[PDB]
Amino acid sequence: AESTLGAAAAQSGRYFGTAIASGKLGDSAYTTIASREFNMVTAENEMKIDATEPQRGQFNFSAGDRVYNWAVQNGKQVRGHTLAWHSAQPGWMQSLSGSTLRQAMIDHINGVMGHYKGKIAQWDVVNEAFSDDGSGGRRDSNLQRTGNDWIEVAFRTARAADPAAKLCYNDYNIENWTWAKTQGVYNMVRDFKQRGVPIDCVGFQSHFNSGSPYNSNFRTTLQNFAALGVDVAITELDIQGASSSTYAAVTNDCLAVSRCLGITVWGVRDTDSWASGDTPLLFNGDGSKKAAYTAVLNALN
Ligand SMILES: O[C@@H]1[C@@H](O)[C@H](O[C@@H]2CO[C@@H](O)[C@H](O)[C@H]2O)OC[C@H]1O
Ligand SMILES: O[C@@H]1[C@@H](O)[C@H](O[C@@H]2CO[C@@H](O)[C@H](O)[C@H]2O)OC[C@H]1O
Repeated sequence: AESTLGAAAAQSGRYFGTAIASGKLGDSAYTTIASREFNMVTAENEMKIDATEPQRGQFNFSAGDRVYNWAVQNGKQVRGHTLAWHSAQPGWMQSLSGSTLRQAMIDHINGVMGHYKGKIAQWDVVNEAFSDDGSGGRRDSNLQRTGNDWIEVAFRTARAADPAAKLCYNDYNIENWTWAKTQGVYNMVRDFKQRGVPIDCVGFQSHFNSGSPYNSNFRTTLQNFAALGVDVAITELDIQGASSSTYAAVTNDCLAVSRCLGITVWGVRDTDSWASGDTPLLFNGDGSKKAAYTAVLNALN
């Protein structure tokens, strides 16, 4: 097996995943495809900071749990997304700084991971901490203003919180090997690995489009981060115009790297994409397969 994306990836030790939006689970066409094709689920919004801790010190896991439970009941594993981020913060957290803010970061990591303890295959512990200004440096958030070690502390906290889970750093525009952002992250992870900061994996969101095109040095990137001693994962894949060439290229990149755990596409049908107008996923609004679907399946087989 062979007939579906997740099974085919499973033949070679990997997964094929999707993002799930709880708001679409009452649509049987959505859940039929989702349930059938994928063996990994990420929650598109329901584990973001403002969804799990909207009030200081009180957690809310309902929408979270509805996605966690749907995935488990239909035989998939789960990726957690995401524990520490500059964006999607509640106002209470947005208002803090320095060590108060750092302490809220640690408490947030512990509350959320504690709730799903032992039930999450991978966690995006830190998401999108690097600038888009071409410098290669960190972003200038409230989190950075507590001190440069915030990322390190995030990972150490997360490790204590749930020893069972792989810990990922996750970002976008880090797929092109020659670009400054990529090299900034590569440099950071290498520093971490030299000093024993517990980072298990790196997540390449892999949003390909006109402002950040696919480039065949994606393979080089994956290989290079792998040699540092971490797993790599494609976490939010989508491709503007869904060319079959390019969907097969990305897939074979992952299949060439043995520390590449798997592929997640960011949505089930074109109509469920953050960029629906770009029709960048593997199923049409109909529910019918697109041409890229077959190319991904052949590469997997
Ligand atoms: O932000 C990043 C872009 O700056 C990067 O741009 C590519 C770099 O090399 C150029 O010769 C390519 O044409 C250009 O598209 O691509 C990735 C993106 O994340
Ligand atoms: O929940 C949705 C997010 O998953 C989505 O995230 C997108 C990821 O790529 C970024 O470059 C896009 O700008 C970003 O929007 O965004 C919409 C949100 O509802």
